Amino acid sequence: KKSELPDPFEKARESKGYGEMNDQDDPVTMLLRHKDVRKSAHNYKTFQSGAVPGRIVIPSEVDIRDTRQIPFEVDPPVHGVYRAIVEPWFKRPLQAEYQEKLTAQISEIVEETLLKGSVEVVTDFALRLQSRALTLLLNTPFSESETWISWGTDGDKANILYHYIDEQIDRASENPGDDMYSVLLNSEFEGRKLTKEEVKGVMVLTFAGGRDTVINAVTNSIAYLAEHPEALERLRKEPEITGRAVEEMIRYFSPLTQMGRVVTEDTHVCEHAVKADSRISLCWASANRDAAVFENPNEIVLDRKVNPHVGFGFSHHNCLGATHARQILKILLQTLAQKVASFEILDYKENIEDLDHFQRKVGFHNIQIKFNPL
Ligand code: HEM
Ligand SMILES: COC[C@H]1O[C@@H](O)[C@H](O)[C@@H](O)[C@H]1O
Repeated sequence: KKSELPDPFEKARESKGYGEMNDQDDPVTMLLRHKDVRKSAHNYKTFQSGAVPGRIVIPSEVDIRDTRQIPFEVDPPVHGVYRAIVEPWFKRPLQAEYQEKLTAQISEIVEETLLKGSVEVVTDFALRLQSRALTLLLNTPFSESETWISWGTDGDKANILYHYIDEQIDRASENPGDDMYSVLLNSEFEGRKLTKEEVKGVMVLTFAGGRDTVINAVTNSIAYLAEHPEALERLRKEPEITGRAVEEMIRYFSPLTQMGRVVTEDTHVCEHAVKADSRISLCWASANRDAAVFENPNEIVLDRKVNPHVGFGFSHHNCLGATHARQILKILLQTLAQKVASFEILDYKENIEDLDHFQRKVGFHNIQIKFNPL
């Protein structure tokens, strides 16, 4: 029914192993099989991330930005050095105290929604929850979330973000405090301080990498719980399954469908030739439905123990935001289980990704849902 996300890649995954799409006259070969997505994600020499800024993104962003994202657009061994700088900052959501503040934010927004009765989840719920949670990760004042909410859910809009980041970098530059900007400006890369340009590459990536993905993860979870009262019930009675429930939702929703790489030399994948200087994609969504790897791949098995999903990527570039994202979803699932009796989906419109030969439901442009109290 309505919460379903179908697998548009099945026939091609099983028959050829790959697909094609056009994106700004820079054509893509999509890798669809779990085995191949892993081998290719691991093999950075042949399939590289350190390209012209914006080239590995799909759709390509070469025409809307010049700044290199870090560590996203850097290859090992330099990748490892930058990643070691920011990785302790990204593990902060594992702290008790960070989790209490996040529990209070999510709990407050769930109570407000139970009072309003019905709400438009994408904007009134998911975007608010994501913007506020992000203030904990950046360690900025709560109020900064109102600016981010205003941006909503593309050359001129892009520059709104880039210029905002520059202002923040300059402000922290003059008056160092404890926010992520100040921490990055004071960090060392091989015995010297990071430059503003490097900080900008971390921060643009931090804002852009976690916005849409989190908003869809949150929204798709609510949709799914709305149509599956038995799942809401298991989560209430068996809180111990919550962690595995979150991984299973990231596998099935795969909020980030694919990511590109640039092919450095002539080579083959599934007996198919790919020429140097072209792009492939690591199609995480398809790998996460591979019937050679997952039992019942097109359902949510709420307590799945064996779950080698690639929803957060694989090997070198595995998602730094995963710790933050996981805590958001763990807490959300428990807050709904302990406070909401059931839901009704009242009206919706689907967000379909145009991938040329493939049309992929990634979530909802909007969906109106009623929450009833327990
Ligand atoms: C459920 C939500 C999320 C999903 C599904 C997701 C998914 C992914 C995926 C698949 C990658 C691999 C990219 C690649 O191979 O090139 C990735 C990388 C990354 N994500 Fe996320 N992400 C999510 C949330 C976040 C959040 C909230 C942030 C930050 C606030 C974030 C920051 C990053 C960063 C910095 C990387 C690059 C890591 C590196 O290059 O070493 N993500 N993410
Ligand atoms: C790992 O994902 C990072 C990317 O997310 C994309 O959706 C952004 O738009 C890109 O600029 C880039 O940050």
